Formats: sequence, structure tokens, C-alpha cells
Amino acid sequence: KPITPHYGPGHITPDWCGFGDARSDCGNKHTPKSLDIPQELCPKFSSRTGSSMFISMHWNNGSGFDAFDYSNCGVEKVFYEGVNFSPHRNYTCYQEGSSGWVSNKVGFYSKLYSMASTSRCIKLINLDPPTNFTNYRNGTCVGNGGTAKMPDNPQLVIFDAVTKLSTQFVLPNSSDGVSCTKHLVPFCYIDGGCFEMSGVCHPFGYYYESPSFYHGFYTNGTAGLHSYICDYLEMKPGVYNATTFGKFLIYPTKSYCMDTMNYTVPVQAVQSIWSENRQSDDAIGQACKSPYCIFYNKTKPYLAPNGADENHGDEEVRQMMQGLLVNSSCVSPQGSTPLALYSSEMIYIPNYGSCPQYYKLF
Amino acid sequence: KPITPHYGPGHITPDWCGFGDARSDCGNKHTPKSLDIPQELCPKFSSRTGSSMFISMHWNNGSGFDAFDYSNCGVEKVFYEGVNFSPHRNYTCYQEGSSGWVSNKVGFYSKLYSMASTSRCIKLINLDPPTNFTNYRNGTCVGNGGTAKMPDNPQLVIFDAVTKLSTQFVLPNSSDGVSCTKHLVPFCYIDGGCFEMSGVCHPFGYYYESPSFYHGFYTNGTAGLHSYICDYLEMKPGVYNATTFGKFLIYPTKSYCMDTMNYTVPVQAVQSIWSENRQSDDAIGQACKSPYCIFYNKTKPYLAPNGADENHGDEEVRQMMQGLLVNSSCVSPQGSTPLALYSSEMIYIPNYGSCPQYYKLF
Ligand SMILES: *[C@@H]1O[C@H](CO)[C@@H](O)[C@H](O)[C@H]1NC(C)=O
Ligand SMILES: *[C@@H]1O[C@H](CO)[C@@H](O)[C@H](O)[C@H]1NC(C)=O
Ligand SMILES: *[C@@H]1O[C@H](CO)[C@@H](O)[C@H](O)[C@H]1NC(C)=O
Ligand SMILES: *[C@@H]1O[C@H](CO)[C@@H](O)[C@H](O)[C@H]1NC(C)=O
Ligand SMILES: *[C@@H]1O[C@H](CO)[C@@H](O)[C@H](O)[C@H]1NC(C)=O
Ligand SMILES: *[C@@H]1O[C@H](CO)[C@@H](O)[C@H](O)[C@H]1NC(C)=O
Ligand SMILES: *[C@@H]1O[C@H](CO)[C@@H](O)[C@H](O)[C@H]1NC(C)=O
Ligand SMILES: *[C@@H]1O[C@H](CO)[C@@H](O)[C@H](O)[C@H]1NC(C)=O
Ligand SMILES: *[C@@H]1O[C@H](CO)[C@@H](O)[C@H](O)[C@H]1NC(C)=O
Ligand SMILES: *[C@@H]1O[C@H](CO)[C@@H](O)[C@H](O)[C@H]1NC(C)=O
Repeated sequence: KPITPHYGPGHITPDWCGFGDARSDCGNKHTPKSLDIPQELCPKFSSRTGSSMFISMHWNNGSGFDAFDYSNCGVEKVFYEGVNFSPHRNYTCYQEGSSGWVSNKVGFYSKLYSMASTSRCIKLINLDPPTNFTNYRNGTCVGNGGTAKMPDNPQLVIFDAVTKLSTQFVLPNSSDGVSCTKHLVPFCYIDGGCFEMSGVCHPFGYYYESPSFYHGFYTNGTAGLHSYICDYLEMKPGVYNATTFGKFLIYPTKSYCMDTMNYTVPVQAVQSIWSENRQSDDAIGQACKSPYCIFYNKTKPYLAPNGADENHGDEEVRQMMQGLLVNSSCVSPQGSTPLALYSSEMIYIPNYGSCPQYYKLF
Repeated sequence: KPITPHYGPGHITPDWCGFGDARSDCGNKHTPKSLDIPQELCPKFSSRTGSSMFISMHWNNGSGFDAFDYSNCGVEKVFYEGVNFSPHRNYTCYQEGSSGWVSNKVGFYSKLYSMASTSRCIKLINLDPPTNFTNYRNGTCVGNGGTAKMPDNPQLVIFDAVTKLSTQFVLPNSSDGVSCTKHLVPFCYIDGGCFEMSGVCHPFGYYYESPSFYHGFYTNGTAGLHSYICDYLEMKPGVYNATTFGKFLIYPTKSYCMDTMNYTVPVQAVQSIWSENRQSDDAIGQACKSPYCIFYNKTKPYLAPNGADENHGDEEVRQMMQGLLVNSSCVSPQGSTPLALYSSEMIYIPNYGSCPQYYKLF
């Protein structure tokens, strides 16, 4: 008899892991009512209430951000986080607005997922401070009346006078047992032409460089609307310079350290949103794209009648996450199956394992 | 009885195409002896003797380059070219050497394959010239005694005096029937610190920019070994500027125009090399990576005892290309199969279609 895939994430061997927020964090005081996964699976997730891998990339604890040192290893990976940076947050640093932050978010998650498919371990690490320097200020946001906290990573600095300056930073090749064969590192900038301070409109730009790497940004057009934009870079371990065009410089203070596995396996991501009385975004659906990521979308709103509150304990995702309880043979966008000859519907890519073939063909 | 995959490329529907060189070019005077594909399949390939998609990206006809206006459409794609730019060519423009060109080649093919998996049609097009400008020279190579021809795409220019200048170029949204929903466009530069001309060491750099795009390069370090390096960019149709830091500017003159299909299908690439008495490279194997490309490597040298000459008519690839004669149900790194329940060996990803499962599991 042909088998019907269980819509939702799955795993074909015990070497699998998850990344999450409150909805997979057994440390939460409302556990198990606040969970969207089975409680027996919490030990498989690296998760913290209030956090997301995007938040933790850019911010330390404070000014409204709950940061977490995410760290896990698995050939197979399930991501269920992202919601803790949605338009609901009402954050802007310059004039990019909420949608500017949805764009940064898509950028981050797109790079994370594609890199994670080539990796087994993923670990947020702190970088050593750069070679010392002088006569500078840290950057601030003008957004939200100056209350918006600019990222701690990368760290922007502004020199007291126009200067020539290159400072050195290091991406390590390991972190307490994990090999960092590559790093996900942010590079952010403020576009919109020259940047006005105390009556002088300065060229804005800087770059990362080494003998085998370059990435930079520069503008000196007429001043217009300014936007804080981030690029997410894959960088090898080693020594780099951050270099100024005169007034501005950034250096990274954190990275996601990843190792490399030789067989690429698509990651899985589940739609991470709020209930309908808050502004969510579709950043996860935009970032989780074939062929590197298998997206399990919600077809209903986030509804938690048996949960801790209206934003924690969704029935649909709960049902989806029942899939992680079985030892499957096949993982696909249609969901998971045990070993079987025939499927009740066509299984498409991206998939992996041993997948049943659509019965009507035979 | 379990089926054995035919090692080599394949197709599951008639909507498939190929891209090639002499070894799939029925216009060649030694046809069919010079072919590595069956002759009945020539009408499925966009191919020219002496060319490659990498050559055609950068050069017009002449100075030793045979350029071709590659153009084809297929949900499924087989690439069999690349060899016509190997270290055998002995080309350098600055001091990057042959390996510098292997690196550019990997860059190009990596971007081409990944983009092509999201596209159906791929077409080399000529761009309109940029908005006019004055008091300039075209760049030249110092390599090979000044005999090395610098790419026609992108076109480097050097201004008579330090200047401020932004010029406009256009990536069109169509090309005679094909929708150009995206473009593969090169951006190349010369690294190694400031660039010495007539006693003055100039900062080297420039950028492409629009309100929704930036990509740039800049150096002003002490002069060292200079290398001509290329980045291969995915760009939306529309209007852009090329902008100088003072002395140098590039603008693109060609792109690969691609449309978009909504279901991503991995492309297939076959190892394109010379016989053992010439220097080949493994750029295709480095660029054709899971999950966007299925690489069929040669396990033997290029040997053509029944071919037109020692570089045309390989037995191994000939056998591989027999796969394209059948209407298969499954395409994989193990090769192609018709519809079947069971396989004699495990089928791995990337694959697509309906694939038999490994018999020993049942
Ligand atoms: C943030 O603070 C909490 C305690 O409130 C702690 O559990 C967590 O580890 C802190 N985050 C980081 C990144 O150190
Ligand atoms: C953000 O603004 C929206 C729209 O005004 C508001 O409804 C929402 O509660 C605000 N978010 C926070 C965290 O206060
Ligand atoms: C800038 O930020 C760093 C990292 O947050 C901090 O330790 C340092 O004290 C700040 N420097 C200045 C000059 O405010
Ligand atoms: C940047 O732009 C300003 C204002 O147009 C101009 O006067 C200045 O020369 C520019 N600076 C550089 C380094 O190009
Ligand atoms: C996911 O689902 C919602 C509505 O159910 C839809 O609006 C959104 O576009 C979907 N996104 C993707 C990428 O499927
Ligand atoms: C190069 O020249 C040949 C004739 O020798 C011609 O077939 C080919 O189309 C030319 N290439 C281009 C790109 O026009
Ligand atoms: C390139 O140089 C190699 C090594 O010296 C030589 O054997 C080969 O024939 C040269 N290539 C060409 C096209 O002449
Ligand atoms: C530079 O190259 C273009 C394109 O090849 C050519 O048409 C033009 O005549 C050249 N300009 C100069 C000043 O040599
Ligand atoms: C570039 O470097 C030279 C030589 O070190 C220096 O004198 C010059 O001021 C620099 N130019 C700019 C625009 O920074
Ligand atoms: C392909 O084959 C050759 C030798 O048969 C080997 O040296 C090369 O590394 C191979 N490359 C890949 C990526 O498999």
C-alpha cells in the first residue's frame, strides 16, 4: 500500500540537530505549554527564549536584544527561529525602516542555510579585538530618536580626523574542539551618498582585505536617504585587515564558525511567525530556497489554543514536528516517510535518503 | 531485476539542451570523427569549434580567441566545454599567471552553473555602449610581452588626468524573445597596490552602482605583484553606473541573459580536458558542485584512437554520452536510469526525476 509523507521536518539518522527559540527551549518557565516541538526533543535543539541566530549575529545582550551563543552539530539540520526579528520589533538604525531589516534578514538566513548545508557544526564565536587604535568614536543610530542600538557586530568607528589606517583582525581555524574551516561574517554599511557630520559631508566607506580576499563599500554622491545595509560573507580562517577611506571603519567582533562535511545535505526550515495581531515577515520563505534548503511553510495562522499564550504552542507546527519522532528513510518538501516502495503523491527535490516512487507510475 | 545506472549525463523529458565546443559541433569539417556526442544529438547543442562559454564571456573574435554567441533553452542542461581555456593556452594579462586564470575560470563556471539551475534559457548578448566620455585610453595587458589581449568584457579605460566621472550602462529586460530576468556580468580588476604609470603610482579602483546595487574594488597599498582577477555577478535588468575613483573605470559590454523557471533543476557537466601531452585543469570539477550541478568526471585519460586526432573523439566520454539517447526517468551522479523499482547501487544527490531505490534495503 502506498505511503503518505508526513508534512514537516524529519531525520534519517540520529546525527541531526535543531536551532531555535522559546518554542523549542525547555528552559522556558511555561514548558511544555510554550513548546512547538515534543519535549523529549529539546536536548537536540540549541535554543533560547527571545533569541534568533540573526539577532545573535549582530548584538550582545541588552537594549532589547536577547542574544544566545548558538552551537550545534548535525549532518541533518532543522531551523525553527527567526520570528524574534520581524517588523513587529519596529527597529530602524538609519532610514531603511522595517523592510530594510527584512532585507538584511533574508540576506543573513540565505547565507546561513546555504553554508550550513556544506557543514556539520555551526558555532557562534567571539573574535579577539583588533590591533589597537586611537582618537575615535563608536557609531550610533539616528533611528528611533537615537534609541536604536547599532549592531555590536560589525563594530563601526568614526575617527576624530580624516586618517589613513588599517587594523588587523583574526578569524581562527578552531574554537574549543570545532574546526572553523569557514566563517559567516557580516559586512555592513550606510548608503545614500556622503555622510554629514558637524557641517562636513564625508565620503562613506571602508573594506576588508587580505592577499586573497576583498570586500568593500564606498559612496561620495550627494546626500540622500541613508540605509544601514548588511552583506553576509563566507570567509576562510586567517588574518585580515579592515581599512578606511578616511573617516569610517568597521571590524567584525563575532562569526559563525563552521566545519565542512564532504557530502552536501539540504537543511530544513520551518516558518517562524507571530500570531495575526503582530507584523510578521516571510524572510524564512524567501531565504530557504531549493536546492540548499527545504522549506515547510505554515498554511494556517499561528494558533495556540492549548499553548502558554497566543504566540507559543501552535497546533499546525506541533503536528509538523511529530515527524521528528520517527526514524525516517526519506526527507522531502512533501515531508518524511519510512522505507517504502510506493508514495501516494510525487516526491520532489530537494530531498535525500531513499524515497518511495509515485504509485501511479507503476 | 535491479537496474544499473548508465554513468554519464541523461534526460527525463525532451526539453533539454547542451552547450559545447568542437566535440559537439557538427559544423566541424572532421565530423563525425571529431565528435564526442552522437551526431543525431548535434541539433540539441549550442556549440562552436575552438570556443567555450568562458572565452565568449570576455573576448570578441581575434588575437587567438574563437568567440561564439552561445544560446540555448532547456529545463535540463548538459555542459561539455571549458577546455579551450586551460593552462595550455599560456595566457596571462598581468602577473596572475596560468593559475590566476584557472581561478577566474572556476569563478565563472561556478556562477554560470548555479544561475543556470534556476533558468531555462541562457543567451550571450551584447550590451549597448555606455553614455559617451572623453580623454581616455583602453587598457592593455603587460603580460606575454604586451601580446596578451585584455578582455573586451568588461572594458577597462584609463583617463588622461585624474577625474570624477560616472557613466551609465543598461542591462535589458529582454533579448529577441528571451526574458532577461537576470544577467551574469563580469567585474574584473588589477590588485597588488597602487598602479604605476609614467612615474606616478595611482590608486586603482572603481565600482558598479545603482540605488539597489553595489560592487567595487579599491587599492592604494604599496605596489606589489599585480593580478587580473574577475568576479562574476548576478545582476537584475535595469540602469547602472560605472564610477571611477580617479584614473580607472570598467564597463561591461556583454552578459549572459537568463530567464527564471520556478522549479530548480541541477545542471550536468562533463569533464572537458585535453590529451595528456597538454596542460589541462580541473576547473569544471571545482565549479560543478552539489547541490546545483552533477559532475561526471573522466576516470581515464582523453584517448581517441577512432577520432579525428588525439584531442577529438574520446572513447570514455563517447560511452558516457550514449546516455543522452534514452528517455530516462532518473538523472543522478551515478548516471541515468529508466523507470524501475530497484537499483544495483545507491543513488545519491543531486538527482531528480523518479529514482529506483537500492535493492539491498528491500
Ligand atoms: C544574556 O543574558 C542571559 C541571562 O539573562 C544569559 O542566559 C545569556 O547567556 C546571555 N547571553 C549571552 C550571549 O551571553
Ligand atoms: C510596533 O508598532 C506596531 C504598529 O504600531 C505596534 O502595534 C506594535 O505593538 C509595536 N511593537 C512593539 C514591540 O511594541
Ligand atoms: C566602543 O565599543 C567597544 C565594544 O562595545 C567598547 O568596549 C568600547 O569601550 C567603546 N569605545 C568607545 C571609545 O566608546
Ligand atoms: C566627494 O564629493 C565632494 C562633494 O561633491 C567633492 O567636492 C569631493 O572632492 C569628493 N571627494 C573625493 C575624495 O572624491
Ligand atoms: C507561506 O505562506 C503564506 C500564507 O500561508 C504566504 O503568504 C507566503 O507567501 C508563503 N511563502 C512561501 C515562500 O511559500
Ligand atoms: C567569429 O568568426 C567566425 C567566422 O570565422 C564566425 O562564425 C563567428 O560567428 C564569429 N564570432 C562571433 C562572436 O561573432
Ligand atoms: C604552452 O606552453 C607549454 C609549456 O611550455 C607548451 O608545451 C605548449 O605547447 C604551449 N601552448 C601553446 C598553445 O603553444
Ligand atoms: C576602445 O575599445 C572600443 C571597444 O573595443 C573601441 O571601439 C574603441 O575604438 C577603443 N577606443 C580607443 C580610444 O582606443
Ligand atoms: C595613496 O597612497 C599614497 C602613497 O602612499 C599616498 O601618499 C596617497 O595620499 C594615497 N591617496 C589617497 C587618496 O589616499
Ligand atoms: C577528476 O578526475 C581526476 C583523475 O581521474 C582527478 O585528478 C580530479 O581531482 C577529479 N576531480 C574531481 C573533482 O573529482
